[PDB]
Amino acid sequence: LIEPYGGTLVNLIDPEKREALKHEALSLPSLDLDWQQQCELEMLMTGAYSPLTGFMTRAQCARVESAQQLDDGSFWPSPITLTSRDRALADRRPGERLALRDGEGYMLAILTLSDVWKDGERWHLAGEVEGAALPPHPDFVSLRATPAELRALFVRRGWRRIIAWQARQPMHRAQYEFCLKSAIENEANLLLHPQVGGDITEAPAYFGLVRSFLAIRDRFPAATTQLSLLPAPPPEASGRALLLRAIVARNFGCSLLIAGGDPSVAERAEKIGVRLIAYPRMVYVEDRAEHLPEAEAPQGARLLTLSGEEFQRRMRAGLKIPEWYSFPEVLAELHRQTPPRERQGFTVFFTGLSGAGKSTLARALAARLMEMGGRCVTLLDGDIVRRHLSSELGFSKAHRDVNVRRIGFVASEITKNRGIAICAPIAPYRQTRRDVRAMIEAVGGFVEIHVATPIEYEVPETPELAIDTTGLAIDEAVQQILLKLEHEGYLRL
Amino acid sequence: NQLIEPYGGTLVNLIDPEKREALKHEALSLPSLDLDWQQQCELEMLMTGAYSPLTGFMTRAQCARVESAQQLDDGSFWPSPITLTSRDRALADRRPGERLALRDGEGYMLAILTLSDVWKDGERWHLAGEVEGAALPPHPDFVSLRATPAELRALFVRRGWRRIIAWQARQPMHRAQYEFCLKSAIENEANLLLHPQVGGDITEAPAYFGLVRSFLAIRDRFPAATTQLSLLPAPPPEASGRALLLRAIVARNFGCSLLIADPSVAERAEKIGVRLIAYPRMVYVEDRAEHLPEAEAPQGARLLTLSGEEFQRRMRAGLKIPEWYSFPEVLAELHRQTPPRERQGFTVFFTGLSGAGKSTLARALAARLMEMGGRCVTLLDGDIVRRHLSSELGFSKAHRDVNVRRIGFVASEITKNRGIAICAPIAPYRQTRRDVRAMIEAVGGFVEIHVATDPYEVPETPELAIDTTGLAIDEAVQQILLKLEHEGYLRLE
Amino acid sequence: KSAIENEANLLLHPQVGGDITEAPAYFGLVRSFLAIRDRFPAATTQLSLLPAPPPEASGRALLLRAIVARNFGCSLLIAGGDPSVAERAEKIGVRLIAYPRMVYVEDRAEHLPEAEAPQGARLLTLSGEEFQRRMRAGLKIPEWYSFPEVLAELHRQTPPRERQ
Repeated sequence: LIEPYGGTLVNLIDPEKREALKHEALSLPSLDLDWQQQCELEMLMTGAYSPLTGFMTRAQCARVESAQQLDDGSFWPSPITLTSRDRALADRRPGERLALRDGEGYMLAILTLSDVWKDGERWHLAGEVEGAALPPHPDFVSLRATPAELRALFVRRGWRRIIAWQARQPMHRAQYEFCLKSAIENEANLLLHPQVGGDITEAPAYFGLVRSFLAIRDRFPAATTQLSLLPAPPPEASGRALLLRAIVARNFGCSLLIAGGDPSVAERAEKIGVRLIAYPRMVYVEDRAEHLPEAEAPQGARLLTLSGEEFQRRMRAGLKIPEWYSFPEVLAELHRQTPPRERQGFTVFFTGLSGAGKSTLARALAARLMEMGGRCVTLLDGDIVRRHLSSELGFSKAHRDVNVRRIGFVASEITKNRGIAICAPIAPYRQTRRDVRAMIEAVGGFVEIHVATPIEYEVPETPELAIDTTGLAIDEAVQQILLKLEHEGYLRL
Repeated sequence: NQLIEPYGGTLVNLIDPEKREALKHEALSLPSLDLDWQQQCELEMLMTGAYSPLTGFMTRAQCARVESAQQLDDGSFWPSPITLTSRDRALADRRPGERLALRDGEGYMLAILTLSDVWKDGERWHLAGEVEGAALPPHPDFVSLRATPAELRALFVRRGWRRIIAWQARQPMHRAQYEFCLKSAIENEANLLLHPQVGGDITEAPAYFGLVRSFLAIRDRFPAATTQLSLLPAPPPEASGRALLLRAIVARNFGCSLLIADPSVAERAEKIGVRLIAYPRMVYVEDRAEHLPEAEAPQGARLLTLSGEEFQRRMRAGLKIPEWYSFPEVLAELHRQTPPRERQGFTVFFTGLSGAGKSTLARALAARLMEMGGRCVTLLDGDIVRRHLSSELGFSKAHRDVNVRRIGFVASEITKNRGIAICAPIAPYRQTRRDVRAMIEAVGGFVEIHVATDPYEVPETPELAIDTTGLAIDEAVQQILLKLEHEGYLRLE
Repeated sequence: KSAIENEANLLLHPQVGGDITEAPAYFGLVRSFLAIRDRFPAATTQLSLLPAPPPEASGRALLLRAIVARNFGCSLLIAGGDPSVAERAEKIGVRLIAYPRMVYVEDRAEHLPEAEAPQGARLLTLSGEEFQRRMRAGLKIPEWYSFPEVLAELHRQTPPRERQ
């Protein structure tokens, strides 16, 4: 079992000293970390970065970017540093002790300041760290191991040589099949170690990632495979990031690392004692009914592939996915997370002047869409919106802007949750619409309809539909927009 | 036989397109009444011939004379007062002779009423007089399925139909009603008209959509050459004999000579020319693999039934529904409309004093619930609610009590749409917390959790009351996952 | 329902004691629990093994199990398959609830303790002497008796004569 980097596993959390620090801190200045820094903190506090034992100092940081060493001259690929943009850090200085805490003022550790500087919008901090508590993680308690916890697990399991796969996205049949043979080929056990860092409201995407792993885990040999979470954001790809991950891989117990989705890095890496194998172009080889690395496929066999730009496409569109691409379970899960247009939520946003046949159109369009079922329709317009959402706003510039975003917000929740929301507020500023559209476009479908001809300030320069022509009965206009939705893909059988 | 002719002898039509432009013009210069959704139904029924010979709303004398001798001025038979109401103060100073513009809820003009009589009863105003129609209530939805008595009669005539049983459904049809219609039709050598009552508003009472959809779902189980589906624009009445006699009259005006629903009304009914057959207790007779009226079942055969109380219950709980009871399609459809608790939306509403523990619990509870997928979770608490819901709100008696409802509203939309909403605002008034609970309980699941660990007001009836004071977050969180698990709202693979 | 009724989490704690060659029957027991575990609420249920032979039934054995239940963390114990014992037990701080005659109540599509079933409802049962019989013989098992997974597992362990 490959022993920790530096030789011994760091642990910045001594319980004794713990009641200790909660104690000393009531009386200190405090920084509220953003979600990614708490990751970094947790990684450090927890030994993922052994031998490190505090955040690096501008000199140490600079010295990494050059010789890639610590003060020992020991090898270290990349700067571990604590940031923030709080304006309460501009008046702090070395020697001072800082309380570190979660976004909700929950106390994690005290930083003893080594160095303090700014570069760009944001502040950097340095110093030894003493930890009281780890970031609270109510979710996936079982699946979350510290490097120490995971190592212990490996030891009960009798494991020793271990390939790790530090996924940043869901796994289908090609990665699955390649992991399987990498593990047989290197006589290794397999650790599925998905990067999981996020927050319950700025970054809640990790939940789906975890769920897509839970979905296919049973496809894996039980005696040979382990699933655990790696609390960190995925890094950006660089030889440098890669070498760090190798290090945290080592600190977790793994002596092999898969990387994929040059001579130097291989070079250093197989130094720090972790062999990293690369992920090749996998092709489905129909003549053999299995995926192979492209270069191992037999001559003139027909090879079969499916791009992501294409997978994603078929998924949005309800198209057929080949049986050899992924498993039914994963597919079913990816569809519970991100539905086909056919089945996803969307808001219909009417814009124009108080030739507010807007309202009349909106009501009629509601009625029609209600014939469908499957998705619930809400009309955000008259009584409803006064009564509940802007019970009393003025007619100020910003008051109306706020309204408008108010409605874009409630709309976004309706659509995030797979409903259809229909809105026709007064909105004259391209910008404020642009924000509403982005808000809801993130979480589902947005269809702007610009009413110009008065179906019987700033022009939308890019609607989905512009009811253009002059004599147009409600019926004809309504139809015209059911035509858009039908063509845009949102309606259903 | 033949096609039963209209009651009174000839089919009323209060809409002369020849006088249509003149009416839309005259109206502009008139006082106007905006009708509620049910009066527009009454108007549409009258305007359209469903109540032939009637040709205007009855007058206090005529109304009184119906409740007595059940006659018109002719002395012809008429079961029940047809009358137009409004709860509009602007009606108190209006008088016979005046002409009134009748309009839908959005000021769309329908007809002018020439006032015969104007009087008040309790909370509402009654109106009387001949009616001249311009337009019918706008109905974007189910255009195909909506026929006027004249349109329907014309249809019947192309279909070559003569003798017709009508079923004026007010609720979905399962195998018993279906099987009994089939035999009533064979037994009376009649064609069958499924005529579900459909009156509501896109918001006021958008329940009819489900009703129609449940009919569309099972229509294919019906013989094509013998069955017709059409909508009957009206609210279901409240069960009476005059009322039942009215429905018989509108059944007659639509073309039907038989009505399923006495029997001294089957007395007056047979009289105006429409035979009304009664719906018996249907039982599933295993010994015959078919439903029979209870009194026709063989003796000592095992009879099988399923109350609505019990159907409902099984549906809300995920329990098995017999196969003789319904059809897969209808079941599937009733489940898309009203899901099992397992799968339906619900808000978790934390209440207590400040009540930072409230917020902490709420966030933890959100994280846990997010492990589950299927339903999306939204935390309506901190930044979120400020930013978009209440950025601008005093601390008034009525500005905190608007903030709360504000959040009950957004929450209701989340849950209506099958999501879970988690809220922990400051709310000290029972009453306001009751209104919120009713608002969301209408559309889904509401679970109050009273965190007990101006002047506050301890909840008198929470679902869960966390008392014990030495509680860790984890223990409390669990304690509420218990409440939810036991209340039925949780599910898993 | 015991767990909802007592506002309690649930611990499935099968007795597992044996040897790999004189007593290898516990493997199947464990496997029949693994088979149906997913039918249980995850946030509310735990499966763990209790290394011991099952005892022989006696008020005395029962009180011991209550004790080991307590030592494991459990404050409630189900017993089933008198006033004294209840008496002592609820002393040592562990409430033991008894396992009643469960009947399948077709009028309600669910099992109820016999005494809670509605009047004149048809009740449905299946003895073990009868289950075991149908299993040896390839006969039909009612859908309301057990789950497909468990059945499938019991058949991988002990096949019909047809197949043994």
